[PDB]
Amino acid sequence: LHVFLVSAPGQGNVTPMLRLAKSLASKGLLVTFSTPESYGKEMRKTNDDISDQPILIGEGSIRFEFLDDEWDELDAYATHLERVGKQNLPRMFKKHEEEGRPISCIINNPFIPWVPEVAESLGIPSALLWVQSCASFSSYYHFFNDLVSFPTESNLKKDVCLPSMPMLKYDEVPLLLYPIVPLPIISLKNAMLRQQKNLSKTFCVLVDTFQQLEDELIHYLSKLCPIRPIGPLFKISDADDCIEWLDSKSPSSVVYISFGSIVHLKQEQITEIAYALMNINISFLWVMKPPDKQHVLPQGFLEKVGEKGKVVKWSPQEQVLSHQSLACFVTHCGWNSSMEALANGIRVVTLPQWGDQVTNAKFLVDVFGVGVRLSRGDLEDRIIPREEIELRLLEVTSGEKATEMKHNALRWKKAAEEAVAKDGSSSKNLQEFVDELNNFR
Repeated sequence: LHVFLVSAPGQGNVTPMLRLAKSLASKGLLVTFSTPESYGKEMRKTNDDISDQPILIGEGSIRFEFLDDEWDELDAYATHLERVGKQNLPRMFKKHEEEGRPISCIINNPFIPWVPEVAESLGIPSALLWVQSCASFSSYYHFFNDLVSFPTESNLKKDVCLPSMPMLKYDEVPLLLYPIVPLPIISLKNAMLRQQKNLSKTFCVLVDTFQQLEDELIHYLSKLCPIRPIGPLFKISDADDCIEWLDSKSPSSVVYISFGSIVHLKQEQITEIAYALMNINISFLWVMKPPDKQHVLPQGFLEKVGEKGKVVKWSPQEQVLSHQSLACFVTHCGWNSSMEALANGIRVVTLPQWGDQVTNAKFLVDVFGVGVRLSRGDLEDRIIPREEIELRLLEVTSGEKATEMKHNALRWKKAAEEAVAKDGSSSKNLQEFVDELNNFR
């Protein structure tokens, strides 16, 4: 069968889709991957084996057919892209009809929510790849459908009681739904809400989580909405100095610090982390991506810290997280990174910034039981002073509850491995998706 996975541009939407693609191909399908060509050429330079002809995976194949951007020159770009996509996609699609390749399904992610309008037009089924938590999905669903009270301009600090979810404070709901947002991400709140509008065009929502993580909610949510938990995707389908340096340390001794490829902190926040690390003489591996302007450390930092500390510009993070030397993971709590902590059994120190990170942070600490809270996200707008950073790091590594949180972390590691086992929840869900596609045939 032929499925067509078009993703909005940008790292955090293209990579989760590719992971899905590689796994649908491994089950024999013919998976075409599309993205805006303006993002495609940059995809061509960084990675090879993508500028070419099909790539073979298992009994399946993956091809790339980048949507013609006609963009050579964000809210201006979102408009342009939608009109050009709605004009180009259908003949791209029929070129496969002419050539004997009738497309059996179209999968998008929520940051091109007009795609299912296309799929309805040309009679091709539409599926949605949701890359955030299921709490995040339920939040948007209950917001768009006005099913539960959320904070408003008139009551900005209101609490939110979603079903089969803990109470969320006003600043714990995903920030795209909070009323006071910058104009840049009004265009992101718009896309989310359009996707909830176009959910009625969509027959299946594939969620990058696993049943046991959000079990009671997925059972509630699935009666209203067609959710299939299929994650974590990074587990399903896949700096020597980093791992070499890590092998030299004792087990459960390195504080790992990484805020993913997008989050740049304020310099003042960087300075308080650095002095905290220095003050408590902990081992640490700190990823400081260079751009924004490039951070600077305290004078003599590298020297004073010594063999305990190591700052890198890039990390093999999936390899780093599985390493036994890690004592904990200071993280921005993006969903993929939160799952990566869970799957690998490592405690978190939550420093959420924007978006769903404030929701993931709450769940990491107060639901999943795998770490401590260091900040509350962008609406706090306070620099987390060194004293508190030192406090949480000792809490997460030697405090009264530190081995309790290690225990929860390992039980979630265990549960994540079962979801993707041959007979696990997520493997089954992805098979039944593939089944429904065949029974469309």
